[PDB]
Amino acid sequence: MGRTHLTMALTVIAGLVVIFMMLGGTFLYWRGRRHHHHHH
Amino acid sequence: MGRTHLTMALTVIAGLVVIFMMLGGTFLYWRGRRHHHHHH
Repeated sequence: MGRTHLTMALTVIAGLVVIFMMLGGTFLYWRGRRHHHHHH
Repeated sequence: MGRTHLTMALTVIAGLVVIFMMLGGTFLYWRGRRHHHHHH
């Protein structure tokens, strides 16, 4: 192992980030969306 | 013999995880705790 372990490690890091970002942007967006029935 | 970049990398991974977990457990917990609508 040396440079190949970067593939797995990279996926883990990216996975978490995408979750925190997606979840945050999704939750906040969803909440606001339902908040107002009219168009933005 | 050789482990330095693991420190920084470890922090990043742990940081994200803690966020996804804390945020999720906090948000869900908060919502359930005070399900009552907001007044502000």
